Amino acid sequence: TSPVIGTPWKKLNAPVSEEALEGVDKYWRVANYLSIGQIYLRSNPLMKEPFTREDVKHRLVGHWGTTPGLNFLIGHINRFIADHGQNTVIIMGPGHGGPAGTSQSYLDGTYTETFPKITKDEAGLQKFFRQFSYPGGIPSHFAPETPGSIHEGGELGYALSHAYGAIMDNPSLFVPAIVGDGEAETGPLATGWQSNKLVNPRTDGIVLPILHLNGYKIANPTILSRISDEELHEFFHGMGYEPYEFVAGFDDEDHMSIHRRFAELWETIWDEICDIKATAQTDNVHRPFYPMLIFRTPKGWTCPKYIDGKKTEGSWRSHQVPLASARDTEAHFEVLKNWLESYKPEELFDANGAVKDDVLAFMPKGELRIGANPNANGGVIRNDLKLPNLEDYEVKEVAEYGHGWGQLEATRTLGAYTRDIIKNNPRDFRIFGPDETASNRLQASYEVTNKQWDAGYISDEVDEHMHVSGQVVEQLSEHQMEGFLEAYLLTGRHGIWSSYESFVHVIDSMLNQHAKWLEATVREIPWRKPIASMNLLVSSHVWRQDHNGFSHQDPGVTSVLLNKCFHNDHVIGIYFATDANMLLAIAEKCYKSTNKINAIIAGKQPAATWLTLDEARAELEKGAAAWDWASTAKNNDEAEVVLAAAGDVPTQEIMAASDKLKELGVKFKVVNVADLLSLQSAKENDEALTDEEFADIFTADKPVLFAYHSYAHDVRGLIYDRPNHDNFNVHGYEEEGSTTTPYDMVRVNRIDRYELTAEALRMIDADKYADKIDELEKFRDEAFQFAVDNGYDHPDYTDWVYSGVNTDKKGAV
Amino acid sequence: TSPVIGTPWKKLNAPVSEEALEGVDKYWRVANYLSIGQIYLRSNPLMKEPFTREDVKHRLVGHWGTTPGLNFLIGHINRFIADHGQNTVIIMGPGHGGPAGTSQSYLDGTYTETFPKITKDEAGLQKFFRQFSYPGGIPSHFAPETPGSIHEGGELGYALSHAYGAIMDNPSLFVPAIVGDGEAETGPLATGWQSNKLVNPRTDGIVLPILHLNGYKIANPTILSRISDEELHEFFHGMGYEPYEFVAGFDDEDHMSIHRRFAELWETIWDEICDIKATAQTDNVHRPFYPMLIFRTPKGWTCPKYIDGKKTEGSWRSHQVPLASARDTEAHFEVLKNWLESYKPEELFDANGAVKDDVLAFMPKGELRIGANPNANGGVIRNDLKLPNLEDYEVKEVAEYGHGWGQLEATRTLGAYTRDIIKNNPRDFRIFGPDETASNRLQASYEVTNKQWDAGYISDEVDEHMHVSGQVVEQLSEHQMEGFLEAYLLTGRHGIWSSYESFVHVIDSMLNQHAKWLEATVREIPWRKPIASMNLLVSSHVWRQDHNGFSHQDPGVTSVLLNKCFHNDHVIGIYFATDANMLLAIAEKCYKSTNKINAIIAGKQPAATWLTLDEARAELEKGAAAWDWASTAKNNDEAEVVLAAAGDVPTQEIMAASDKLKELGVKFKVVNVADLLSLQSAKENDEALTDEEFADIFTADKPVLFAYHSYAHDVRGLIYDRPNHDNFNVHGYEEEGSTTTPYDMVRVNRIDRYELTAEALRMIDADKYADKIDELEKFRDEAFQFAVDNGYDHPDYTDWVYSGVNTDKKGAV
Ligand SMILES: Cc1ncc(C[n+]2csc(CCOP(=O)(O)OP(=O)(O)O)c2C)c(N)n1
Ligand SMILES: Cc1ncc(C[n+]2csc(CCOP(=O)(O)OP(=O)(O)O)c2C)c(N)n1
Ligand SMILES: [Ca+2]
Ligand SMILES: [Ca+2]
Repeated sequence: TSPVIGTPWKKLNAPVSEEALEGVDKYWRVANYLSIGQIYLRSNPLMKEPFTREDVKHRLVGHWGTTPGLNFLIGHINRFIADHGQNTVIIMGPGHGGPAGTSQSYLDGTYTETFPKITKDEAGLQKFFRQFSYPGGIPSHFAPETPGSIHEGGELGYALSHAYGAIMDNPSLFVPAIVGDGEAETGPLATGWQSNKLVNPRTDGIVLPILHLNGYKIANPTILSRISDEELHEFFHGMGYEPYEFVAGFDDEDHMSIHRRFAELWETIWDEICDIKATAQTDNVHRPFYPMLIFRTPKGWTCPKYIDGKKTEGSWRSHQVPLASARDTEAHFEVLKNWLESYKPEELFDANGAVKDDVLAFMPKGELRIGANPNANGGVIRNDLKLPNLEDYEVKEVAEYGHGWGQLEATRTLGAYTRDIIKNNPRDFRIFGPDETASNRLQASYEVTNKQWDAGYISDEVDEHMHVSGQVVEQLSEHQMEGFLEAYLLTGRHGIWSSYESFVHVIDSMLNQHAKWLEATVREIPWRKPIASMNLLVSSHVWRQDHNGFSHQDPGVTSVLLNKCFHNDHVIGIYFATDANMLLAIAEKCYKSTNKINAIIAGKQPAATWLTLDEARAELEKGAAAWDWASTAKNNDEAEVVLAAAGDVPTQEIMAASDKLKELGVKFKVVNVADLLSLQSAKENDEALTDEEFADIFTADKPVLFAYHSYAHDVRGLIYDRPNHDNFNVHGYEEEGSTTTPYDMVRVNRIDRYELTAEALRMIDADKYADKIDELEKFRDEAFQFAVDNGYDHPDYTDWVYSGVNTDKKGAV
Repeated sequence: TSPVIGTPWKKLNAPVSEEALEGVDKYWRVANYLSIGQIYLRSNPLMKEPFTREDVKHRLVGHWGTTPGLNFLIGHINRFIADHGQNTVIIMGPGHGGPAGTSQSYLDGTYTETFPKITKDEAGLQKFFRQFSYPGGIPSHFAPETPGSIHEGGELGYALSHAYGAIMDNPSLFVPAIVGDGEAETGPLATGWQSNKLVNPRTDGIVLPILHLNGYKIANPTILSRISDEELHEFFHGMGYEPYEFVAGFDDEDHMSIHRRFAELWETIWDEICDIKATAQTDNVHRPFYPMLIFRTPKGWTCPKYIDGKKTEGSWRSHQVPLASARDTEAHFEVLKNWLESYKPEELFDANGAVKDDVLAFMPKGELRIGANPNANGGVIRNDLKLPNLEDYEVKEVAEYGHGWGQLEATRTLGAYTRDIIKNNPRDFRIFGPDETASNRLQASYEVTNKQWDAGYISDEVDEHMHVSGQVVEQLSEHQMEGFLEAYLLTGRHGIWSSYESFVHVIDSMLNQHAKWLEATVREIPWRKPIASMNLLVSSHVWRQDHNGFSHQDPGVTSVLLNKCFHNDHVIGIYFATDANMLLAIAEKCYKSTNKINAIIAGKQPAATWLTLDEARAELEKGAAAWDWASTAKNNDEAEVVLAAAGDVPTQEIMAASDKLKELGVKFKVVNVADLLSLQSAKENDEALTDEEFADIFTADKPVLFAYHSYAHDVRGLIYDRPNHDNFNVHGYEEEGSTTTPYDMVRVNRIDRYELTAEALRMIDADKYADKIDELEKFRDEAFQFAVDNGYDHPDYTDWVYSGVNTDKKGAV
């Protein structure tokens, strides 16, 4: 569970010292100066004579606008951390403000501790300034390469769901979440404000949202800066906050005076947080109004007010570079030089180029430093889950009654296994669900915990399995669920979420950002220790969207995830739970894994169980397997066709086609694929099947009928250099279906058992089996018309039980 | 331009008549009866003796919970439309309340007009009940197959961006937008409330958001129903609404009394809307507080209160079916029978099984009916745009200086063309951007229009090109931009939006829903006429994300769009603008198209122009072409290698590699691909290249080096059955890059000009070209060291001009 760090939720009980605040102003001055140097300066970081256009970067890249306001907040937050001993992680929503977070880490000393070549002297500063957004150097954003970051803020919107995930089961943590006012325009951010109804102030930490109301985005004003101030406070109050508002920088108020006003507001806010935390030790059943700060300052604060007659400070024009180039003209260079001198760096750095002791005496120390706090590198907190014995959850009936036994709903087995994970690991594992945890059948967890709910309660007739603290959280928002789990992982904990397959797409771009975080981490950030994997049960899938139809039919998250499988990063798993025992084999592997996104595609509908647990774990190891017990062919050379499947429903249809083919005396081999990436080119992926193993499973030269859960294009793109790839006939989802029967869903996508029997026969010998093909094609129409006449499927389809099941016996019928 | 329909914004000036209200209660009762019949009954719709379990559907599919609340609001909306002659489209947020939208259309008489077999008598009604969510019947949701729908509501979240897009430039239209309280938990819905700062009450219509606060989602209460009522009102007021609340159904109040209170509230709300509209004719520069309605009623309203001892009315338990089976026991069947009787259908239908005249005398007639209004079938409003002459925008320099001339920023040309489309079609065409309109270089439109902004103004030094009415809209939300445009198309108008390439994935699931909407329509909804296409400029793309790095590098919308290319639907366009002339060629074609989603991938960075407009149109017709002026091989059999490209940057790299291969004496053919689906299997796609045309462009047997803009997996899966596909060496984006130089971006993805020259030589004869290959690989290293050392790219990379340009002539370089 999360460490208790420092002395949490302690009041100052004294005014902030004049000396601490002179410190904060020096910090702000040197952070701004560092921030400008990074964007503008390729050499001569301290402007030693002569300081010339020659010292300016050729391509100016970086964002000034947000930066001075981030520097101001971070200096004040550092002062606060130090005075109070407060366990603090920031979330920099405007992550394009990267130079604010690298400057922080440089100033707190974690930069040089982590990057020993970047030294606390003039030569380290020259390197520091040059490498920023520079080839061979470091990103423009508050990237994973920077100590103190758990949130890059490149794709906007996710600041609040990450802040709130972070504080979950983390009662000593405080998260100042800085939210851009443009970012507050996004849908994910807008809903993220409401997270305060889903945390508990005794058993979780505290989020202080800070709206960075600097009044502009790239080329527009922001909605929230331009509505009435009274509508702005009502909005936040309506969302369960106590809004406080600070305005500064719009007139000639001297900076010390601003710091004094701000530190005093900050302490009042903090007193209120401390009251909330103390009350919560006694009463954590009535939701408080949590403070939030409206921080209203001019965008680009402290840069030149006007440049070439254009308003710059306090404008969208300051967004990127306020001085657009300083290499082109003498006069532009001069504006740059005067801007950098305005911070009076000769008072901030010693003759050696180190920042002075009196600039940083106010800073926190040790693990309370923003860049050093372990919650910002949660891999160092994460330990292996204590897992229950996998064998305890096995579907034992395959071993007793045969392959293909039963009508289990597979995800219930993951339900029972996860419940015992939670029991063994209280406070370290969460489930999230956009109002679908019971619908995906994970509700066995309610035997040991509850849905966490901190809005009103009204009656034991409707409020079941909810309590103000619990390890399951639901809100109808894929953004919140994904974001909450991401940050729970990044702070060193574990969990799973589930979603209807088609709506996983709502968060494709979040999956992309988390994959890229992981890709960068495993490639070049070895100090950022492995975090637990983001595990996503993809269920209520395409083939069985019973109550819903066409808009709910989209298994293409497979396609999106394939765009993050390069370079042997291994940060993606794509799995098809063939049945419940395969689902156990996949879950155990994913729950042990670290630094991945695992999509575990599994059916919640009644279905056959194909494999014993031992057989599933053996299959999963390579990722695909022949099923000798299912094949009529004695070896590869004798197979007339390969019947291959990935997905619980494709496997069902392939299995049923295999019984029909057996009846016709066909010789064939059955293959099952459970890990999509086992099929990937062996030269791109050093964990995939070797060309030799692949040819052994699929044959060097027989026709391969492959029934795929998602879009056929996935498999086609993947196997393009594999032996025998030209003999693959890949069937998959084809954008057909509606509100219908199970048979009809497979029929209209050409993947039903009958069509599969026909296809195999056409691939073997079309003229010879022409009458058999024609009669299967007619039966497809007879079975559809049966569904239309009757409202349920043909008994040939529903009553089929694989020939492998002992239907002579007890409870096998 | 939108039709002015009826007599808009008129007050009643009298109480609603007791008679109109008895009609509303009857509508409510018979719509409830029709909704239950659809969910539960396969025959005997009027419960004629004997009425038994045999009349009940074997599989109960559908959603009751939201439905009686929808039916109530719709009866009352129907009374209001009749009484006022008000041009009205509803948005059904809880689109799973399909039975209400179908019930509505059956009642207003549109269903029988559109579906003549579904008659208004017993036999028609039996068919109506049976077909609902049933194999061979109609969907579970308010699908495009329903008259009156322009919003399915399958994936929740979009009710409000659609409502607001629908009213833009549509000053007589009124949109009651019904939003689920669960749906309001989603990111996209939460930011949609803010659209009231982006519309104008004189030049646009009026949305009335109606929060369907029934207290539950699937398995949970809802946040907004369980916070204090005082917070609920502050929240809506802080977002610029005047909130009004109605509560009913929680006690024994009789129904007529509920209807009287509601009609009175509705008229008061309406009078405030009429005042807002009348004031707006005089003062439209001060934003009003727009009414919204909080409609708080028990979920499942009017179903049995308890079933089997469980609370059902006023519970999440009523979400799907409140009575889970009505075939299993006599007792359950009996509950269904009593629930059906409780509406007294013996008073609602005549002996013929037609709904009686007194039930519906209060209803609206003609084009004002919810099902008949042309805004709910915008294709009948849409006319072709008046396009300016394409040749006016041509980059003429190619014709004068040669292929490869210049350093134009291609999207500026589209910007100029779009400016004059707006000028020629004022009030009929819009540009949307998530704060990226000027960034993607579409700003020439500000010469004929302005960004629409209805929040505060402060100063002409920051407020440029903004006006309270205008044809460009920006908010930093891809869900808002896509949603506004969708509904602007669905109501018969035109436009375009632009996005950074990587952040298109934010709205992948909106693209999916809209593509499924177009798929169902082109397949089987001939009466829903063609709407203009959803055109998306995808720019600031992966190869040139200069200010930004790795989070901004993801061209994978291509891969998402390929999952919607089946069945010859032709609802997807995927285009690569090779240069500004191809961009013109693509745009013209997109702007003329209907019933599509067009992705237009185009570069905003400085780049060569390859083609004349005539050549670009010619290539685009077929989608791919050989470039004979660029080839050294005289015909195919003499080609040593084919150099193929898709995308402006791949084309640039290929062309520079081709100048290098010329110098080495190599004989090669150069191919360009502008339309990705030109490559699709000719069995799947009847507009694709036939295999002959394909083999003729790509050769039947020579090596094919293909530089692709996006992920290589796309192209490989597409061409899996094409002749010569095994000889394709496809390079594309590979999840590498950071904040770095143009050359470094292509190098690290193995698609730079030097690596491509090397791959070409490896493919022809690795041993003969060993030295040259080795020299090319050393130079990739040297060109990167030069970027690290200097901060900009090697003059060999930077200074290259295609040998096809006449550099002798004065203005060519
Ligand atoms: C989802 C998403 N869309 C678009 C962008 C492009 N973008 C980068 S910065 C920015 C403006 C951000 O403004 P704000 O949230 O106000 O930050 P600030 O004024 O502090 O720099 C935009 C639109 C993005 N980064 N993320
Ligand atoms: C984006 C999205 N996620 C999940 C679902 C699954 N879903 C369908 S209905 C529903 C509950 C919605 O409740 P609400 O908006 O309160 O509608 P109502 O109570 O009026 O039936 C959910 C979660 C969905 N349709 N869309
Ligand atoms: Ca801002
Ligand atoms: Ca609801």
